[PDB]
Amino acid sequence: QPFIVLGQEEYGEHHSSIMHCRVDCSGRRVASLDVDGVIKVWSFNPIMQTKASSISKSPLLSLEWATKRDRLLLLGSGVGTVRLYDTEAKKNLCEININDNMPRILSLACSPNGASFVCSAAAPSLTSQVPGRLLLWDTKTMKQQLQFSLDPEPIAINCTAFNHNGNLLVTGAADGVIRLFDMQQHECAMSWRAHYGEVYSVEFSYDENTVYSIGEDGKFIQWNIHKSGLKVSEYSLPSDATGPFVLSGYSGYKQVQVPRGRLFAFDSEGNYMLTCSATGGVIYKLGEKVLESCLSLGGHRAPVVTVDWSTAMDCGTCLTASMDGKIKLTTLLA
Ligand SMILES: *CCC(=O)N1CCCc2c(C(=O)NC3(c4ccc(Cl)cc4)COC3)cccc21
Repeated sequence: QPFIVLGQEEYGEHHSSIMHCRVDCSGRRVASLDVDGVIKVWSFNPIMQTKASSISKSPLLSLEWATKRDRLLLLGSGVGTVRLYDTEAKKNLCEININDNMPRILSLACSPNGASFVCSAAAPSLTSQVPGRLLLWDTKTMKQQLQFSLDPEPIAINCTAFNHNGNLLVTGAADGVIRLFDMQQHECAMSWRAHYGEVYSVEFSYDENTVYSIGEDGKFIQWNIHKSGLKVSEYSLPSDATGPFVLSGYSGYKQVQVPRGRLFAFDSEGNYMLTCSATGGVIYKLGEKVLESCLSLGGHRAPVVTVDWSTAMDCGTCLTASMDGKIKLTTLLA
């Protein structure tokens, strides 16, 4: 048994399907966002306690904790704006407008060294091949530095992740292409066709020899970071890992969520991966053509649509967030 389950608790303050829930860099605060544009900042250790609440007038699409200033939260809107929110003072410090009408701020990533962040800003969704941009921001001035050219065409970037030092940024796009940016030369080092359909999440492996991706074709793929488009391993996930995520009644009425928040998360050493399913988090060991499901966290009566996995004080915390607005917090020890 890789993990002992110490407890499962429920955070139930959201009354709408969850878009995002991320643990802060200190491993002690959650920021969660639902489809009604309600932001909650909450603690869970030693008890569940709401620290900040606010309903956005404008639609909110993305959420990223600052890396050196634990209390600062970046919020991306659907109206071409990035907000810097102080969770301690419970006030907006900054709102900045993105030029052109690429109003959809789909992705935010803070550099590990705290000096910069990137955001993707996309046109409104009409086809899968809507134009998008990738912007680099300086945290010290909160001013835009540059925009990365995207080849062969401007395209919506769905997901972004920095490596440990912050010299590489991996991206997944609506055209199914993964682009790896050198953040010192500010250029595309590497790009390849990763998925048939949209890329939903990307991450560096612990050892950073590979990047992991999940996409609309239902595939979980591990890529060789030294050889463009060369697969290390590849699995067909069950369909409820990638959606679309559906909550029905007997009304004829249903809610449908295509992935927006992170579809996978990893333990501190990247040996294990948390994924969505209809009834809760499913954890796999990373290493059999059929992938090795070793722990099911359960506890959900509606589809899980986004996950996180945080480790602090030698104790792991799994977030599983479902379309009923419920967030299950499962405590795992090695
Ligand atoms: C948007 C312009 C503005 O009104 N302010 C006032 C307070 C915030 C701010 C900063 C700033 O806090 N810069 C940090 C920082 C910003 C964003 C993140 Cl994600 C992390 C760190 C640099 O250490 C604080 C700078 C300039 C102007 C504004």
